[PDB]
Amino acid sequence: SLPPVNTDVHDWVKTKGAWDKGYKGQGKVVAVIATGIDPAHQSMRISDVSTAKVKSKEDMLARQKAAGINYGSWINDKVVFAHNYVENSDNIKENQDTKYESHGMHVTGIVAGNSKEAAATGERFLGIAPEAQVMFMRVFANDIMGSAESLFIKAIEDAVALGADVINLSLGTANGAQLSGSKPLMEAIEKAKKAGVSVVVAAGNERVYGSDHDDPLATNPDYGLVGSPSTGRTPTSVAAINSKWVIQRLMTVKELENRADLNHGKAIYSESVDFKDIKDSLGQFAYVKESTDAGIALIERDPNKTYDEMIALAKKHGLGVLIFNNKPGQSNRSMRFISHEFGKAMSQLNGNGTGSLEFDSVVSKAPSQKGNEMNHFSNWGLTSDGYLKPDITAPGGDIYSTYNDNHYGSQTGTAMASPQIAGASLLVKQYLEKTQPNLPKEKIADIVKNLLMSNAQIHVNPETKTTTSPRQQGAGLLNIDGAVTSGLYVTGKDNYGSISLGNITDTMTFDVTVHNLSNKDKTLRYDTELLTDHVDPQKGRFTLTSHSLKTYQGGEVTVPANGKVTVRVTMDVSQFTKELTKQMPNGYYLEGFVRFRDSQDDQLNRVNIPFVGFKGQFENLAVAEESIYRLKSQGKTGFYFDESGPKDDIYVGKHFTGLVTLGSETNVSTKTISDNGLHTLGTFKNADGKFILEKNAQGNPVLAISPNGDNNQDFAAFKGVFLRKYQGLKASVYHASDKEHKNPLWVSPESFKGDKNFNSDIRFAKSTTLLGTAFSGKSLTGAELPDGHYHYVVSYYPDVVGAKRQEMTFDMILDRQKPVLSQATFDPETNRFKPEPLKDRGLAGVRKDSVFYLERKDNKPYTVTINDSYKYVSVEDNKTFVERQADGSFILPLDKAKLGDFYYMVEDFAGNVAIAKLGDHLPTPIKLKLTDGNYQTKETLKDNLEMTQSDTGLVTNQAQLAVVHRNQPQSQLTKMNQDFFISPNEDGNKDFVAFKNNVYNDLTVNVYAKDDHQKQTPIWSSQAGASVSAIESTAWYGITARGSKVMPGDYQYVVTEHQKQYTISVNDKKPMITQGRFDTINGVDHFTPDKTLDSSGIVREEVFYLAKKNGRKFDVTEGITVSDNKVYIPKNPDGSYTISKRDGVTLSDYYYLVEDRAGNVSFATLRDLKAVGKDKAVVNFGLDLFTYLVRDADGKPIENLEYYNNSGNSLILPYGKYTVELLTYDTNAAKLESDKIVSFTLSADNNFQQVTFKITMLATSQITAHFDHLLPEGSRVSLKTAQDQLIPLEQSLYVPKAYGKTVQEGTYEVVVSLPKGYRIEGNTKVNTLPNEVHELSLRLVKVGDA
Ligand SMILES: [Ca+2]
Ligand SMILES: [Ca+2]
Ligand SMILES: [Ca+2]
Repeated sequence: SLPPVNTDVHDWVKTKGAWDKGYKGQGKVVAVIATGIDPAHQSMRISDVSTAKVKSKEDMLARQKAAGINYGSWINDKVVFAHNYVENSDNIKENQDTKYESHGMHVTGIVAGNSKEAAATGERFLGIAPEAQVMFMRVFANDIMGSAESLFIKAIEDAVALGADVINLSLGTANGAQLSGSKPLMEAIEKAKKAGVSVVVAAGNERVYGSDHDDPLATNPDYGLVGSPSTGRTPTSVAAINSKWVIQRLMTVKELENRADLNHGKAIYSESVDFKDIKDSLGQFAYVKESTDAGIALIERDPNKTYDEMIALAKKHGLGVLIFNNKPGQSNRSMRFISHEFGKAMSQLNGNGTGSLEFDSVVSKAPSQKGNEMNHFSNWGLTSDGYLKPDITAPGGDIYSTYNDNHYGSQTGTAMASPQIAGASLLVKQYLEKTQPNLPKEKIADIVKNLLMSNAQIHVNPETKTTTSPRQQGAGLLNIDGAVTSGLYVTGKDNYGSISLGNITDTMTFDVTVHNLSNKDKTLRYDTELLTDHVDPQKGRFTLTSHSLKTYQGGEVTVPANGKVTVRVTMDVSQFTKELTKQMPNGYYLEGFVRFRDSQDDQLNRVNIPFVGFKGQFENLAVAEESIYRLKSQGKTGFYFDESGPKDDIYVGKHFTGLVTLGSETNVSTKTISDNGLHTLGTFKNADGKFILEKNAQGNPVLAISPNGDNNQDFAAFKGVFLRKYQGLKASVYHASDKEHKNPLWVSPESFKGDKNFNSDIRFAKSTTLLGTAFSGKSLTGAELPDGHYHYVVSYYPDVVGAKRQEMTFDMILDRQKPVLSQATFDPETNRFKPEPLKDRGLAGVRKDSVFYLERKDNKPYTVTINDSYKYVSVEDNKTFVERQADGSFILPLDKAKLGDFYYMVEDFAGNVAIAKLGDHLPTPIKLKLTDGNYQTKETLKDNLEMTQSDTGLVTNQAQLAVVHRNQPQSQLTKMNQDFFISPNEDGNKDFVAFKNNVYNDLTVNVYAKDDHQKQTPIWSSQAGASVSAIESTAWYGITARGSKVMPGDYQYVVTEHQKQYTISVNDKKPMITQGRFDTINGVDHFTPDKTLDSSGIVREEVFYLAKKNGRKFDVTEGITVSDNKVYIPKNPDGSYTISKRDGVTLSDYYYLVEDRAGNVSFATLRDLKAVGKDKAVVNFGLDLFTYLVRDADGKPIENLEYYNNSGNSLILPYGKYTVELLTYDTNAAKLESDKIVSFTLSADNNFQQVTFKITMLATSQITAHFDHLLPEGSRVSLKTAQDQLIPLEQSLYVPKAYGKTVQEGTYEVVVSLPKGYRIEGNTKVNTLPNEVHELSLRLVKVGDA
């Protein structure tokens, strides 16, 4: 009578086994944290509310009051609680086939669907736990805060507090660590486990390292991408397998209805990125078979001719393009007029004649072409710190579940596999509460997981016929019946359902424990299967399939009733070492399963445990791919490097480990107003515009910089292809002579951490540039390091405790000296210009010499290029080069230009350019003197000041900041006799403080913080040779000696029997523009801005409109300067500005500009300020060094939010008393210092309120205690906090002598308690630094009583 239950998944995962025992999920609650839900769906129902946890709306209201939750609502007997956490509302339904799509709804159907009504297959669809209640937390990623981790934490805490049994979380970041995830998220998950809550999370959908590019290289075995928080020990990580059955629109051939091997005449068909089958049919067609692709079309796929040329041929001959595969048994290809592909076997019988064809509109069941195969995108292990994740597998590919408005659809992902496990966890919890009632809250989540893992069914790849890797499937495929029928689970030393062995040498030895929850003894027979990765011998890449090595018999073991037994598994793996070390030279995985079964019958008591070890040193595998310079000299190739283009082309957008720098062209006719962007260090532009890694006379490349301020090769920064997650990355400089790298001359002020360049899709980068590692040729004290041979060293660590520090050394030259131009000969007979043989002044060496003249185009020797897309202006010399002859001479074309109009240019490998204009020394070869015309030089700031007695002597820069154009505006020097405030942002306006009929000697400029009254320690000081003539030597740009920007605040700038002290405030906070007022007098509009110490004071106001010219809001004029098309409006005597109508100017074209005392500029559209009514007020909320709720005078939250000047943190409100409550903020990166609740009153007198939440920023560090020898049995290592708390440290998995943790920045002490007879020698104290790794080397010293 009632429709049949679809069992496509249920027969596979064995759900009936628990359902028959009475475990359907009644009395349980599942919290689904997802995108959206339709709580009205026919599936969202329970059979009996008498046995349910939340019996009514009143029961939930009581739960809310007791939990302190004054939001969210009960919806029905199934959806007992819902809230939208992003928007803070009860708008829980999404997307209000694509029309009804809802990820969250799909997910909810899988765990707890309970439809009474039949879907399109004629079957009703049920979830794993159909009688369970649902809690729905609507949380998702948004532009304002991408992670939304803080909202997911609050949702987790709510679910636990309101009474959930299981939580299904889709949140995730690839390559998760087990022991170093975010502190508030890991704490929230740990409080859930303590409450008896199972936390179920998808593994992710990124496959392995390089999945969007190619298979990983056999030399790079750390390719795991399993995501965080699933990589946490507490959550259950879920991998996905493809369903054996698919429900979709198929293709029917009624004559082939008698073929049960061909799904009774129904076929699966595929299309490319563009779908055009709608234009062909909806819901009969005669087809015709073709044998040749030469002169509906039924055709066999051709390996020679493309899909395009097969389709085109069918159009020319006459209906449709039904392409059938040439490979038997193969799934349909992605093909990338109407066309579609389908199976070979299906068309071997379609091919036999001519007849019927019909594309069905309604979905139908079909066996999957890729069924019982691990999903291609399912995330593999290991964990970034080397633990075995994921934990288990469940069907996630082609899952048919609930969509909006009683609809249904198919979706693929670990996100569909996750609710299978969430549902199963509800049934196992219900089973343990009945059968093990004394098992406490705090222990139940670990046992639910252990039963599901041990009773899981081990997958065998149906193609290779080999056991799927534990790193891909985990413990195996979900078996619900086994987890509720057997009373058995398997554990290792750690008390977990899987074993992570650490490093392997010649032997694998581990202890396996079987637990019996039943009243009778069980005799099990066991064997262990050993596997490794299969490598393609032709490509030297991992195939991501396994190789079975050996099966070891273990014999029989008896597991006592209500008890446990422990066995030892020993395996000598040395016999395989030679063969496998050849294939995988940097080490390889040794993994598999210990399989237990009943000694009497094969079918009963099938329980198992996955294990994984690494043969080698997992902790010391390369973090960064070898440099492009080193790869090129060995003839090797990088994983992501594009080898196309000319020989040795290293275009900077390519993906490699190397050094980058900024280029700036040298012009001869005008000044350079723009740089050329970044380029690869050691590469130079050829005649075709391509950057080539050029060689010196010795055939080696040269890495050299010229830090002289001309913006051409001034610095060198690290760029890397990261193979593994890294931490504590920094750059350091040494003398080339300092081979041991003992005396650092300069260290990057900051340290870095980040992800491996996994490149799962186009959004994930294949390489990372770290501009923070830039070396500009200055020491730690900011002194100029002299020209010479240095070593630029990039050091970093893997995310594995005990790993050795890794480093990449680059030989680098500092050379600030232009090459030598002296003499040349010129032969009037042949026009031969012969310069003196090439010589460089410095160590870099001359790379190229050239000759050019200036081509006059449009009566100018230069070209002004206007890039409207970036609103940028470029100016370039029209350089026309003369060919260099084999003997190094040049034949000057005198018809093109006169002898005196030729330039001779010499450039070194460091970026130093010498240019001589032939003709500066002009009135058979005639001798000709050459000198550089100083064309390449550091720009100099306009100094047209005269210092009078009244002046303080303090100088600064001034520049008009742009609204439209992106060119660096003209800046000039100005006096600072008032408003001693600076904005160190290098925009040309008040960026620094400097000192200018007198004479000064021993000039000494020093800067000290506010409280340094005794002048004890300067933060910055001037460099040896400071003069009143050169303002650069005394200019302080709001930085430390190490080059870091000083924090906002006041400072002592003191010039030195004379000592001139001056207090300078630093602030780059943009001014906050208020709405002002608008009035219409005699038809003409009027704008009256609001009248305004602390650097927020306004020094100048502007009102203007941007007059559009030549399709742009900016103009370029020949001095060459770039300007905005600003038409100014004068201030009226009362204080207003007349916004008089102009023939083509609107209010959105008008602006109000303000400059503060610090030189920070803000501007706003007049139409934006006008959006606030004459009666309304504005409030702004911010953090100073998130989600908020505003309530009216009554206490009712505000509705119909009105946003001011395009800010989601600025609200337009009527007058009245209000309250603001800070609800969430990232507790991981920030700490709140002020009140969460703020009262503010908006009125006519106070029509603009600023409300700030004072926050302190948080940083992390890594501490590792590394010992001499292994610590004796009984030793405890912990870290002592400044607040007297002890953090227990555990022996690292890969480095047993090391103990470490990722901690918040602060002071710590390594505490060690040893048995009698030992002492620890060495420092235990550490003052940790941001993103830094602190290694503590300690000695275990034997001791005796005196
Ligand atoms: Ca330079
Ligand atoms: Ca040089
Ligand atoms: Ca500035």
